[PDB]
Order: sequence, then C-alpha cells, then structure tokens
Amino acid sequence: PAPCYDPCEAVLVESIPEGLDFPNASTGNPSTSQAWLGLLAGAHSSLDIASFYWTLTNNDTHTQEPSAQQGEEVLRQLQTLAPKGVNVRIAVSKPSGPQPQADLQALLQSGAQVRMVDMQKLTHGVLHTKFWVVDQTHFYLGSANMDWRSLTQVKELGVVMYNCSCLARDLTKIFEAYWFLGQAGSSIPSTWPRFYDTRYNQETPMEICLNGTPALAYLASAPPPLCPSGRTPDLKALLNVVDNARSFIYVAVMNYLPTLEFSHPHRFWPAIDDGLRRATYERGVKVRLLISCWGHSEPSMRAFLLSLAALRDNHTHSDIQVKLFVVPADEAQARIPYARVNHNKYMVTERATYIGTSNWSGNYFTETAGTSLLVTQNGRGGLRSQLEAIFLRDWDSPYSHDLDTSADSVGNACRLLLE
Amino acid sequence: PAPCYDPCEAVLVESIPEGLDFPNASTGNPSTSQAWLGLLAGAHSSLDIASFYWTLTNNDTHTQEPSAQQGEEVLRQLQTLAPKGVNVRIAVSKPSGPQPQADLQALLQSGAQVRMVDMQKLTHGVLHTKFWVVDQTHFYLGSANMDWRSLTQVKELGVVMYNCSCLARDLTKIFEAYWFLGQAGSSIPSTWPRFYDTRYNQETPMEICLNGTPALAYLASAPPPLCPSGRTPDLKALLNVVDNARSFIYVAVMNYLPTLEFSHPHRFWPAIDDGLRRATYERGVKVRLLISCWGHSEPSMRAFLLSLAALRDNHTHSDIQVKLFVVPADEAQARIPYARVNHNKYMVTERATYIGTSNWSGNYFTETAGTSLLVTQNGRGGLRSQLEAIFLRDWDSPYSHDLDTSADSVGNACRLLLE
Ligand SMILES: *[C@@H]1O[C@H](CO)[C@@H](O[C@@H]2O[C@H](CO)[C@@H](O[C@@H]3O[C@H](CO[C@H]4O[C@H](CO)[C@@H](O)[C@H](O)[C@@H]4O)[C@@H](O)[C@H](O[C@H]4O[C@H](CO)[C@@H](O)[C@H](O)[C@@H]4O)[C@@H]3O)[C@H](O)[C@H]2NC(C)=O)[C@H](O)[C@H]1NC(C)=O
Ligand SMILES: *[C@@H]1O[C@H](CO)[C@@H](O[C@@H]2O[C@H](CO)[C@@H](O[C@@H]3O[C@H](CO[C@H]4O[C@H](CO)[C@@H](O)[C@H](O)[C@@H]4O)[C@@H](O)[C@H](O[C@H]4O[C@H](CO)[C@@H](O)[C@H](O)[C@@H]4O)[C@@H]3O)[C@H](O)[C@H]2NC(C)=O)[C@H](O)[C@H]1NC(C)=O
Ligand SMILES: *[C@@H]1O[C@H](CO)[C@@H](O[C@@H]2O[C@H](CO)[C@@H](O[C@@H]3O[C@H](CO)[C@@H](O)[C@H](O)[C@@H]3O)[C@H](O)[C@H]2NC(C)=O)[C@H](O)[C@H]1NC(C)=O
Ligand SMILES: *[C@@H]1O[C@H](CO)[C@@H](O[C@@H]2O[C@H](CO)[C@@H](O[C@@H]3O[C@H](CO)[C@@H](O)[C@H](O)[C@@H]3O)[C@H](O)[C@H]2NC(C)=O)[C@H](O)[C@H]1NC(C)=O
Ligand SMILES: *[C@@H]1O[C@H](CO)[C@@H](O[C@@H]2O[C@H](CO)[C@@H](O)[C@H](O)[C@H]2NC(C)=O)[C@H](O)[C@H]1NC(C)=O
Ligand SMILES: *[C@@H]1O[C@H](CO)[C@@H](O[C@@H]2O[C@H](CO)[C@@H](O)[C@H](O)[C@H]2NC(C)=O)[C@H](O)[C@H]1NC(C)=O
Ligand SMILES: *[C@@H]1O[C@H](CO)[C@@H](O)[C@H](O)[C@H]1NC(C)=O
Ligand SMILES: *[C@@H]1O[C@H](CO)[C@@H](O)[C@H](O)[C@H]1NC(C)=O
Repeated sequence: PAPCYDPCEAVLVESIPEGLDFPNASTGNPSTSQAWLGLLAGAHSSLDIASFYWTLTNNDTHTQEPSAQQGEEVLRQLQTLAPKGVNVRIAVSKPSGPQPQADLQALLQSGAQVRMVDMQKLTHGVLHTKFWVVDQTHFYLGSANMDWRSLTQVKELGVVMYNCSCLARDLTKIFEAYWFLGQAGSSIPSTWPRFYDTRYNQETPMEICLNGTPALAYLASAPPPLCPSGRTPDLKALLNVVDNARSFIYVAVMNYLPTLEFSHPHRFWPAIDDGLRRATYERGVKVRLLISCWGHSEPSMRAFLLSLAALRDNHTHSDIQVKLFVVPADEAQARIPYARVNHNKYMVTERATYIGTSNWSGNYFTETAGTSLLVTQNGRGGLRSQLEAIFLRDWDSPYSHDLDTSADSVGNACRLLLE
Repeated sequence: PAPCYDPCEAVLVESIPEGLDFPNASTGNPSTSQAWLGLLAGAHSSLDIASFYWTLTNNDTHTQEPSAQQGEEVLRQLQTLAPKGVNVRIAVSKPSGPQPQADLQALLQSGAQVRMVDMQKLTHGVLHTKFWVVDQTHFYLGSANMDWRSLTQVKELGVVMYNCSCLARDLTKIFEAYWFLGQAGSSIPSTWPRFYDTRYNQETPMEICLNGTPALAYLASAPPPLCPSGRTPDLKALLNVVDNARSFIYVAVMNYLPTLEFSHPHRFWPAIDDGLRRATYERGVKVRLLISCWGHSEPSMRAFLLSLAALRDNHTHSDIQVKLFVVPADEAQARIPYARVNHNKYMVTERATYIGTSNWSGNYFTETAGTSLLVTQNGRGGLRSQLEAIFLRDWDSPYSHDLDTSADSVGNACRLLLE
C-alpha cells in the first residue's frame, strides 16, 4: 500500500503497584496515569475510549483508600473535555447486573456520548478491549481498565504510540464497529461495509517510522463476527508470531487455558497449546511462560501448565519453563477487591512484538472482543528490546515463583500452588 | 451391503514369556504357537503371510537357547505345505542391510513364493504388518513376528478369527496390495483398481455372527498411498474409537510418540495426543495407558508421557493414568537380543475393540504399512469383555509400574525410568 511518513514514537507504559520495588532501576518507564493525564491534556479534537467497566472513584468500589486520587484525577479531567468541544465517545460493555454507573453518568451530563454494547447477545461474550484514540493522532493500547486500582494497585503494561496518524486511524475503524453495535437494536451485518474495512493486515502490514527506524505494524481484532475481510483475526496474528520464532518466545499473560471457558460441556481448545509445543520440539525455540496467580484464578489452570512444563529434558531437546507471578498483598491491600494481580498480556520473540488486551483462553478469540498490536522491526534495539527487558525484569524477580512453590511462601493467596 | 452368515468365531491368542506368571489363572488363552500350529495343520488350499522379518531358528539369531524349538517347529511345518499343494505366498519387508535369509530360502526351495517389498522407496517406510490368511477362511491378526523369540521370549497378543470367510477375504485384498508392490519395478498406482477396493469401511462395516451374537467389523490399513477409496485409513479408525468412547479407554501399546520419528527435523504429531486429551476433558472418560519399556525404548518418550499424566486432578475432572510394563529378564534371557518386551498393540473401550499391528508413532500411519481390526458388539460379554479382562490383568500386575518408579526396581533395563 502507501507508507506512513508520520514520526511515530512508541512508549511502553506500565503501572507498578504500591509495594512492588525492582532494585534494577534501569528501565524507567512512565506510569499509565502519567501517560493518560498527558494524553487528556493535549486532547483538542476527539477522544474515543473502549472500556470494560468504569470504577474510577471510591464510590463504586465502596472503599476509603487514599490510593484512588490518581483514578479520581483522571475522571476530573475527563469531565472537562466536553466543555472545550472535544467529541468524547465511549463504548462500554453492558453490565450483567443492575450495577449503577456513577462515573458514566458523570460524563453523560458533561457532554460525552456513552453507548453500552450487548456482547452477550451479539457474540455471547463481553467487550474486553481497552484502548484510547486521542485526536486520531495518539492512541493507547494496553490492559488497563478504567479503574483507580488499575493505576496504583495492580500491575499492567500498555503502549502509547504518539504522533502516528496512520496507525491511530486504523484503530478508529475497530472502535467504529463497537460504536455501530452500541446502537440499540443493531445486529452484526453479514458483511461489514467498506467503512470498517482495512488494508493493513498480516500479509501486508503498514510501514511506519518507529523512532526513525522503519518498522512494520498491523492491528488484529476479535471476535471474527466483527472482523471485516481485511482485518487479521487475533488468533491468526498470535499464532503467526509463535510460528515465525526461531530463538525464543517470551509470554506474560494473566490466564492461560487451552479450553473454551464458561462454555459447557468443557470444550478443549488446543490452538495456542499446539503452537508452543511445535516451537520447542520442531525448532530450538526456548519458551518462557509467566502466568499471574491470585485468589480468583481458575484452579483448573494448574493441570494444563504442569502438562506444558513437563516437556523439558536433554532427550527431547525442548525448553519450556513456566513461572507464576504473584503480587504480594498486606491486610490493607487485601481489603480492596480485585486489587493485587499482574494484568500484563503480551508476547516477545527474537524478531516480533505482540501486545494484546485479551487473555489466552478460548473465548477471548471466538466470542469476546479484543485487540492486539503487532510490531516487527529490523535490527537490534527499538520497541522489542525494551519489551524484552521488561519480561526479564519480571522473570528474574522475587515475585515470580516456580509451579512447585508452597502457596504460603508467596505474599498473596495463590490458588494454583499446592499447600 | 450384504451380511455374512459364516459362523465366525474369534479367539484371543497371546504369547507369555518364560518366567511371567499371573496368579489370577482365570483367562486361559491359547498361545500363538498353539494357534499357528493348528492353523498350519488344517491348511489345504492356500496360505498368505505378511511378515516383517524371518528369524524362526537359532541360526539367524546365532544363539543356542533351547527356547527356539517352538519357532523351529513352525518352520518345519511351513516346509511341508508346498509339497501338499498349498499355495504359500509370503510378503516380507526387504532388509536394509545384506542380511542372509536362511528361513526364506528354506521355504523357497520347498515350493513357496517369496516377494520382498521395497517400502523404503514406495512410501519411505517399512512393512510392519503381520497377519495370516489360511484357505481364505481363517486369519490371524496380531503383533507376532516370525521369530522364535515371539513365541517364548516376548509377550504379545493377537486374534485368530475362525470360519470367517467374508472377513478373511477382505484381509486378502490388503495382502494383494503388498503382493502387487512386491513385484520388481512396480510403483504405487494413482488409483487402485476395483480388485483391491473394499465395501466394508468405517461408515458401513460388515455384519457377522461372532459366536452367534451379531457384530460389526471392518479392517483399517496404512499407509494412505496403499489404501483404496473404500478402505478406512488406520488413523481415522483409531481416532473414531477414541471419539466415540463415553466410559473408559484402555490402551496397551509398546511405543507412544506424538512425533514423526526418524523424519528430521523433529516433526510434531499431535493426532492421537489431542484425541486422548479431548476424551478426558470434554467427556468423563477415564484413560489408562500401558506402555512397554526396554533397553531399546526411545528415551525421548518419557517427556511426552509425563505431559499426559499431568492432566489428572479434581479441578479439571480428568483421569489419565500412565504405567510402564517391564518384562523381567535374568542373565540367560538378557543374552538373547530383542527378547524381553511387551509387544501388544491394542485399544479397548466400553463399546469398541481395536487390535492393531503398528505402534502409535507418527510414521506408522503415514509411511509404514500396518493393519488393524475393529470389532464392535452390542451387549455385554463377547470379544470386548475378554480383551478388557486381559488389560486389567496387565494393569494390576507386578510387572506394571508407575512413571516415578526407580529404574533399578524393575527387572529389565528400562530407559524411561530415572535412577
Ligand atoms: C522512542 O521515542 C519515545 C519518545 O521519546 C521514547 O519514550 C521515552 O522513553 C524514555 C525511556 O523509557 C522515557 O524516559 C524515562 O521516563 C521515566 C518516566 O518519566 C517520569 O519519571 C518521573 C516519575 O516520577 C517523573 O518525575 C518525570 O517527570 C517523568 O514524568 C523516568 O522514570 C526515566 O528516568 C528513570 O530511568 C532512567 C533509566 O531508564 C534513569 O537513568 C533515571 O535516573 C530515572 O531513574 C526516564 O527519564 C521518556 O519519558 C519517554 N518519552 C515520552 C515522551 O514519554 C521511547 O523510549 C523511544 N524508543 C526507544 C526504543 O528508544
Ligand atoms: C468364541 O468361540 C471360540 C471358539 O470356541 C472361543 O475360543 C475358545 O476360548 C476358550 C477360552 O479362552 C479356550 O479355552 C481355553 O483354552 C486354553 C488354551 O488351550 C490349551 O490349553 C493347554 C495349554 O497347555 C493345552 O494343554 C490344551 O490342550 C489347550 O490346547 C486353556 O488354557 C484354558 O483352560 C485354562 O483356563 C480356564 C479358564 O479360562 C481354566 O478353567 C482351566 O482349568 C485352565 O486353567 C481354556 O480351556 C478355547 O480353546 C477356545 N477355542 C478355540 C477353538 O481355540 C471364544 O472364547 C468364544 N468367545 C467368547 C466371548 O466366549
Ligand atoms: C509529537 O509531535 C509534536 C509536534 O512536533 C511534538 O511537539 C513538539 O515537541 C518539541 C520537543 O519538546 C517541541 O520543541 C520545543 O519547543 C520549545 C518552545 O515551545 C523549546 O523551548 C524547546 O527547546 C523545544 O525545542 C515543540 O515545540 C513541540 N511542538 C508542538 C507543536 O507542540 C511532540 O513532542 C511529539 N510527541 C512526542 C512524544 O515527542
Ligand atoms: C469351523 O467350522 C468347522 C466345520 O464345522 C468346525 O469343525 C467341526 O468341529 C466340530 C466340533 O468338534 C466337529 O464335531 C465333532 O465331530 C466328531 C466326529 O468327527 C465327534 O466325535 C465330536 O463329538 C464332534 O461332534 C466336526 O466334525 C467338525 N467338522 C469338520 C468338517 O471338521 C470347526 O470346529 C470350526 N472352528 C472352530 C474354531 O470351532
Ligand atoms: C540438559 O543438559 C544440560 C547439560 O548437561 C543440563 O545442564 C546441567 O546438567 C548437569 C548434569 O546433567 C547438572 O549438574 C547441572 O546442574 C545442569 N545445569 C543447569 C543450568 O541446568 C540440563 O540440566 C539438562 N536438562 C535440561 C532440561 O536442560
Ligand atoms: C479427586 O477427588 C477424590 C475424592 O476426594 C480423591 O480421592 C481421595 O481423596 C482423598 C482426599 O482428597 C485422599 O485422602 C484419598 O486417598 C483419595 N483416594 C483415592 C483412591 O485417590 C482424589 O485423590 C482426587 N484426585 C484425583 C486425581 O482423583
Ligand atoms: C462520592 O462522590 C461524592 C461527590 O462526587 C463525594 O462525597 C466523594 O468523593 C465520594 N464518597 C462519598 C461517601 O460521597
Ligand atoms: C542351523 O541349521 C542346521 C540345519 O538346518 C543345523 O545344524 C542347526 O539346526 C542350526 N545350527 C547350526 C550350528 O548348524
């Protein structure tokens, strides 16, 4: 197609929970709150937000923790955009129960437009996607929800791509699909119109200038019902990175189940499981898996992880290591619900970078909405090296433990560890 | 199609090595030597044998063990059929090296016809199939080679189906394929003629009278190049039994590798591996795997077995147990090469019976020749119950050990056990 001449600059943003300290103070990345506040300050034309839920203040959480100031500050700034003329459009998954939306109603009276999307009817899933589009020039893609706990209590990772007009405009078309479906009584068309179609797929990714160095990038979405003809499915993009890896594969995802969860009877789903086994056996690829464990983790997830870590010995010449990332929690942090977990969902190889917003279960690629960014770059350094250094910081950390560790040793209440 | 009115009677024959004693003397099945000698005594019209190799006497083994008398007796009887007018046709895989054939030349001068089939060129494999066809009325299908060690030193299992003219004639067409390929300069046709075509596939198995009770049976062969249009591939038949099981799956096979062995680079082959994982997860099927370990077992096979036995806990509600069958060997038995192993290759479910002649690796269904018999029967009892009782005798035996057993404990030299 046509190349993008915009001076695209990519910044890796992550939120470090209070109490998590890394002695190797060498990465130094901006926090999600700092990036969000900077994005809101420079917004003057439009702002498109796709979110799972809105719990940006202490009222919805029904708590009195003083760590919600950063979350409240974002909400305070969001209420000032509409008066200045910024077209704020928010797509939020419709809650299952009758939960009041104090934050969304606050923005509704300010002048924003909020639309609830019934994923449970259209695709029998939810809207797990999380991204921003500011002025169609800068976009944020990551795992951070609209929580005050997502900025100070949980550990996350996202990417803010500045001054990339061509790439942000591609993300808008994904948001246009949710905006169209948010309309009451609107069903999924058999074929999407050209408006939502894209020409930058896996086969022909777009060419950008990431910090000067040329690179190839393309966006992959889910579920298929919503993907137009030119959009690469998220599972296909995920498997392509695993198939093309030749040296190593680094995966840090909160949950990994090779099963269609919720759907009963238990459906087996060996899509990503087979890709990892092929990589380590057929090729000399070393695979490192970093999974997050907390009180609400599925206990069935351990059996499928022990079945994967078993394939590592001299005879088979395979190398799979599985480690659990447990965020320590004291009594004060334990009182906050859904507050101490590692939320990062991304994959790093020796040649490609994958950053997604959906877990690695079966429903997140067939029923649940989601979006992932795939950037490849020639030569050493760049975004891939920065992301690789983050993974190694987590891997060689006191908060990452093996699968045979006693559950008392870790700071939190891990359900995947025996005794 | 048309049903078979022949009074088909099926007998399970197995060879028990010297020194192997089962206190539960309740099965009582005839030995392979007894069945073979009875088959040869009643042969008057024809005899078709498909074999891997011929080592029926002490000369080829270059040993002086007195346990080869049974093997020599079979060879002595085989030399008398041709004088009586029996048309003896033998298909034997061509040896890789220049190994002399003392047994085959002995039969050649008697009047038999011996043809060597170059599987290493036609399908880049070997002729691992093992079956007999006596007078086109009685056929033996099993794992027993033409060894004197296959009758007294190794443990095997086969089925002799008496008075089944319709079923034996179906097995002849498989032998006709090897006979056609045994001709020098004969290549695999693109489409087999009608002569080798069959009408009793998995979709429409033939109806027989197994000991009076009606039953459905069909033969499955390999590799596909040799399977005509109407012949069910062996892998498809094997996977159908696993897919249709609802209560339990009992598997006793010498080697189980989800990889295309020999073929390099290491090719992954999760065909049967995925079927077993689906059965235990999606359904409440209990899977029991009995693998044979000896000095020549592939050490890489342990990692793929530990990766399968890991999927068994309350949370996942799965039940996979893997055990190793080790035939004890003293100093005298150790001196005999390739002499102390469990050679049985069969699968038992709650509704179907599978008896095959090929291991469960990747090459035995794509390159290597092989044949399997699939018999299903309504109601309790019959062949399936007899085969199930054999498996439980092996499972609850002192010669079957778990994967964590020390390698010194077992009587033989097992390469799959640590320390
Ligand atoms: C492509 O181009 C983009 C745009 O320039 C680059 O993005 C920059 O990345 C660098 C490095 O990650 C960023 O610099 C770092 O910022 C961190 C966070 O900034 C805040 O830090 C404190 C936190 O309280 C605030 O007080 C402060 O005002 C900032 O708002 C800093 O913490 C980092 O400093 C720490 O780490 C370094 C080592 O990394 C130590 O040497 C320091 O002493 C200190 O401990 C650091 O300054 C920069 O902010 C990003 N730019 C933007 C606009 O966000 C991409 O990195 C680039 N791509 C590549 C591959 O180079
Ligand atoms: C469908 O129809 C066929 C045809 O009849 C049946 O096949 C018969 O199966 C039975 C049971 O397996 C066979 O009977 C058994 O034979 C064993 C081996 O026979 C030899 O045994 C000794 C070994 O040295 C020789 O001396 C002897 O002369 C035989 O040549 C015996 O060992 C068995 O006896 C032992 O076990 C039983 C318990 O099983 C004990 O009670 C005994 O005391 C003893 O310990 C037994 O006699 C029979 O031979 C088979 N027939 C043929 C023609 O081979 C199928 O079983 C049938 N299908 C079903 C489902 O019933
Ligand atoms: C995305 O593109 C915009 C547009 O170029 C970038 O903004 C520009 O950033 C530079 C760097 O700070 C600014 O230069 C500075 O100007 C001040 C005077 O205002 C001067 O004192 C400094 O020494 C420096 O030269 C530039 O003014 C600014 N332009 C605009 C219109 O804001 C922006 O930085 C880019 N995004 C990222 C993440 O870099
Ligand atoms: C396969 O079919 C043949 C043909 O029927 C079976 O052979 C028959 O077996 C019966 C049972 O032993 C024989 O009956 C016996 O006859 C003798 C006299 O010879 C008698 O003294 C016995 O009391 C008994 O009645 C029958 O003669 C025999 N027929 C032939 C032609 O051999 C054979 O048994 C069947 N196969 C199997 C495994 O059963
Ligand atoms: C694969 O082989 C390597 C090299 O032998 C093993 O690495 C060392 O092995 C020796 C003995 O085999 C141990 O004493 C060392 O502790 C091992 N070092 C490390 C860093 O592991 C390795 O253990 C073997 N197995 C695997 C799964 O790599
Ligand atoms: C699955 O649950 C069953 C029932 O609780 C377990 O069976 C017994 O479990 C208790 C405690 O959980 C043990 O003390 C017994 O020794 C178990 N009996 C047997 C025969 O195992 C069973 O262990 C659990 N796990 C699996 C894989 O079945
Ligand atoms: C809820 O919001 C109100 C006003 O926005 C304020 O009182 C406070 O921030 C929250 N808590 C309570 C108890 O009202
Ligand atoms: C080989 O066969 C011959 C004759 O068949 C006989 O001597 C014996 O059975 C075997 N062994 C030796 C040493 O010849």
